Amino acid sequence: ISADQVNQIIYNLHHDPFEILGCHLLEEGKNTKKWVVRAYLPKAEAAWVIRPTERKEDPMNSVHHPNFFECIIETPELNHYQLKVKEGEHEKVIYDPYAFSSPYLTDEDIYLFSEGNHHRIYEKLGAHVGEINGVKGVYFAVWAPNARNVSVIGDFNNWDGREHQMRKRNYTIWELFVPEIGSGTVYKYEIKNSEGHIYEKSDPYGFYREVRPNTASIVVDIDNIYQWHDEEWLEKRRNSDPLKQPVSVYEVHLGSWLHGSSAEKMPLLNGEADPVIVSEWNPGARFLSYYELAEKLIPYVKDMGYTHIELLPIAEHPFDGSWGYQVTGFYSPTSRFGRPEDFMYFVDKCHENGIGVILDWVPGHFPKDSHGLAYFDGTHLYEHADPRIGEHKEWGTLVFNYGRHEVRNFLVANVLFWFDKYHVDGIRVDAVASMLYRNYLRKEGEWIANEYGGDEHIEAVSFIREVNTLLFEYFPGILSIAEESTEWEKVSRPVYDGGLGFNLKWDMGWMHDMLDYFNIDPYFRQYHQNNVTFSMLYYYNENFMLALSHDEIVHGKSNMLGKMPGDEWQKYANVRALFTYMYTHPGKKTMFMSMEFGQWSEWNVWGDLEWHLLQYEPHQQLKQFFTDLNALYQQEPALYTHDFEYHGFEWIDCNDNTHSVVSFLRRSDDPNDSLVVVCNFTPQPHSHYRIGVPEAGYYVELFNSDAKQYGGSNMGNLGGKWADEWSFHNKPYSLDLCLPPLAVLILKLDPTKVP
Ligand SMILES: OC[C@H]1O[C@H](O[C@H]2[C@H](O)[C@@H](O)[C@@H](O[C@H]3[C@H](O)[C@@H](O)[C@@H](O[C@H]4[C@H](O)[C@@H](O)[C@@H](O[C@H]5[C@H](O)[C@@H](O)[C@@H](O[C@H]6[C@H](O)[C@@H](O)[C@@H](O)O[C@@H]6CO)O[C@@H]5CO)O[C@@H]4CO)O[C@@H]3CO)O[C@@H]2CO)[C@H](O)[C@@H](O)[C@@H]1O
Ligand SMILES: OC[C@H]1O[C@H](O[C@H]2[C@H](O)[C@@H](O)[C@@H](O[C@H]3[C@H](O)[C@@H](O)[C@@H](O[C@H]4[C@H](O)[C@@H](O)[C@@H](O)O[C@@H]4CO)O[C@@H]3CO)O[C@@H]2CO)[C@H](O)[C@@H](O)[C@@H]1O
Ligand SMILES: OC[C@H]1O[C@H](O[C@H]2[C@H](O)[C@@H](O)[C@@H](O[C@H]3[C@H](O)[C@@H](O)[C@@H](O[C@H]4[C@H](O)[C@@H](O)[C@@H](O)O[C@@H]4CO)O[C@@H]3CO)O[C@@H]2CO)[C@H](O)[C@@H](O)[C@@H]1O
Ligand SMILES: OC[C@H]1O[C@H](O[C@H]2[C@H](O)[C@@H](O)[C@@H](O[C@H]3[C@H](O)[C@@H](O)[C@@H](O)O[C@@H]3CO)O[C@@H]2CO)[C@H](O)[C@@H](O)[C@@H]1O
Ligand SMILES: [Mg+2]
Repeated sequence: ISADQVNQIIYNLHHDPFEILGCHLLEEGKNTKKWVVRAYLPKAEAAWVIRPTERKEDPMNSVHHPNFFECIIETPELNHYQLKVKEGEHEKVIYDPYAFSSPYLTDEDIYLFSEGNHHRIYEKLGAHVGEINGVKGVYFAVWAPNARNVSVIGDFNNWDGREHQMRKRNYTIWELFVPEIGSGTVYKYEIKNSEGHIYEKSDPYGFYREVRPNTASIVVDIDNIYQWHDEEWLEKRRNSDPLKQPVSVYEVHLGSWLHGSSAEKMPLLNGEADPVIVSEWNPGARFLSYYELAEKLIPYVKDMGYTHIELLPIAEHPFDGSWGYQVTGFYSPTSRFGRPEDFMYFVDKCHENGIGVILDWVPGHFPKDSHGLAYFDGTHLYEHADPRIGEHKEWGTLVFNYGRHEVRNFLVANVLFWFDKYHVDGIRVDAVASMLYRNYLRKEGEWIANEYGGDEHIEAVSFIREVNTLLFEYFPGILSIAEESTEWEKVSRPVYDGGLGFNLKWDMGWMHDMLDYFNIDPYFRQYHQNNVTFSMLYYYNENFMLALSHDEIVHGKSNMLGKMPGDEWQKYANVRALFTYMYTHPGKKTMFMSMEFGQWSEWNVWGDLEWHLLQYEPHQQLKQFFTDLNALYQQEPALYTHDFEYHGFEWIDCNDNTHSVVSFLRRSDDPNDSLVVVCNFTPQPHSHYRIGVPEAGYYVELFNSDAKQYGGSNMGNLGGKWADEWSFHNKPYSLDLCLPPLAVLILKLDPTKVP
């Protein structure tokens, strides 16, 4: 390019910057092609073009002007790229603002969609505000190969779609532009199918929806509703290894943490809206908005000292009772709690407080609700047609045909959508086994094997590995967490080593062992010492997340205090002990709302949490305890930097099962960071209990769960103890401790202390 062309851009004299900016073909070779990407980034001193699916990065050179950049690349096709932009000392990664000339689908868009590789198909399918033939309007587009006709119905045409019949393209996608309408437009797709029957359907790629039980889609100008502020956060994420950082997740179901009065409107960000009543049986109650939650949930979480919030699903879902796990609008956050901008606001604010957001994501199945994807075009479009692989009969739900390109594309792009438009920091996937196995919840004669006669679901595995490959490529530094409950190997290991590509897996065995353990009378724990110690045999085969989730305090399993035997005092001590042992055991951490203040009732998705308990000491003491434990978690690198390496953990002694006692070390880079952890899992205190340590010195009591201010009896070691030249559990020096009742001690060597 010439300097005249650049100056036209710089001084706002150029007629159409799309001629010059963005990606442009220069020439075609035998094997490959020469492209140039061009960018005008004011205030940027440097820029690169990332080709994350190819694992490459090229620098852009300033050209004719310091903020005008060109960068030439040879590669056959250049569909997938981002720009990294440096502005002083900060860097952001973003998609090219000049990627798409026009709002309609190009040959290239469609071609890619049909291979199932259009990672930004959500820019073209759905409904989008744009200009065509010189008029502002909305472009609508939908995948429906076998429909006989489709039309767009909505507010703008009194739900009569005769003047709004869509044009079928390439035998696959229906489109229509509608002028003069824009964002706020309420709409659906009238579809007539193969056999003449005419249903009405929500937009699969819709970005907003009416409040349930209504299902019409709404048009959103998704790129012009919210200003973000989290460039710093995103940069820190992109450049860090979340595996070597503290991760304590507060697990939350938004619709049931706290409610408000239906007697008043729901405040949004600079706006307000009608209240969403929580049930016809609790009509005085309303949901809080994403806006109100950002004001209340975030400071609560920040104070408690959790590093993350993990949401039960928030994709639009029609029945509160599914908890979210049965989704019908994959590409819209639920309208229960307000508008997309309001959720954007929530995430921005989590980030402003250095808290990340993880989203429960539901790619495994969808419900038969007819407004949704089921039998979309009058065929088995999204779901497989064989019910032996396309239904989950016990659940009454449909399974996506992962081998069908446009279906795979729907989900792969959807995951990418949430990181893109909503800036989220990770995902969790429920019940991965449901995807992996071709015989999941099926009995003999009722399922067909793969082509090699295995039970493995080849298409599902491919899909999961694509998801995790792309996600880490486009957004490094994120968390992809899996619950998979069947010994399937390498779940949280890399795709190149034949993993599924998650970087964390819920340790379900641990959970079961821990809760089964704590549930047993203390006297009898001596027969079950192996619940404590078993986990560490298999531990290092995966990067484990230690979760005590929502699923464990429903369906008459009781809340955590409920599971514990003994009187009220012992009940609380068992919680402190379990959770202190959890925060010291190797792994990342997850716990669910209400666990942190001792809720007695099981979690009930139809009400909010029993917040009135916080007005009584025991609950407040327990909440303080969790506040201090989180604070310690974050301040003690031996507790997070080597979670997944041998160096990080070694048992001191776990053989005194008659007293249910176990002891261990945790380690970091620095040897002065090493911790001694001593657990006593019965109400019997111990007066002169010797533990072996590896070095002489004063060991400080860093933490002691029996402290008075946590509800404990206040037995302990008065702040620390001098080690002895006295060999024990195979170590040179040793400690003669007071072990408090149902308690855990965390001690650290202070090598700069006065003998
Ligand atoms: O996260 C929770 C919380 O945990 C820790 O603090 C708690 C601590 O673990 C717990 O034991 C207690 O400690 C308090 C204590 O309540 C106070 O009384 C005060 O203790 C002083 C004590 O009054 C003095 O007697 C003096 O102790 C002397 C002993 O009297 C001597 O006999 C000798 O002790 C030896 C003992 O007799 C023998 O059996 C031998 O085998 O071993 C002993 C070695 O000590 O020497 C001591 C040393 O002076 O001095 C005490 C210190 O002033 O203060 C204690 C510490 O605050 O309650 C704590 C709070 O609930 C953790 O340290 C906190 O950071 C953390 O917040
Ligand atoms: O007049 C045009 C033709 O119309 C009819 O064929 C249709 C099908 O009925 C449609 O449902 C559609 O099917 C696509 C499908 O959408 C797409 O995913 C892809 O399917 C792949 C699949 O991903 C892959 O895993 C493997 O199974 O192979 C499949 C086949 O390639 O492609 C399908 C077929 O193109 O497309 C056409 C066109 O609308 C009619 O039956 C034809 O006889 C007729 O010529
Ligand atoms: O200093 C006096 C005593 O010190 C030590 O007692 C310990 C116990 O060994 C621990 O088990 C624990 O006691 C708990 C007890 O386990 C729990 O069930 C509960 O019992 C209370 C009860 O709630 C209360 O209403 C009434 O029954 O009194 C009981 C108290 O004895 O609560 C206890 C804690 O308050 O902690 C104590 C104190 O550290 C020591 O072992 C005893 O020899 C000694 O007498
Ligand atoms: O004040 C008018 C009216 O508006 C609200 O209902 C709207 C719903 O959001 C929506 O479902 C849509 O209704 C259409 C259906 O979606 C469609 O499938 C088909 O059956 O036609 C319907 C319109 O005739 O739009 C309605 C109407 O605006 C509100 O909930 C109503 O109670 C209120 O009376
Ligand atoms: Mg309530």
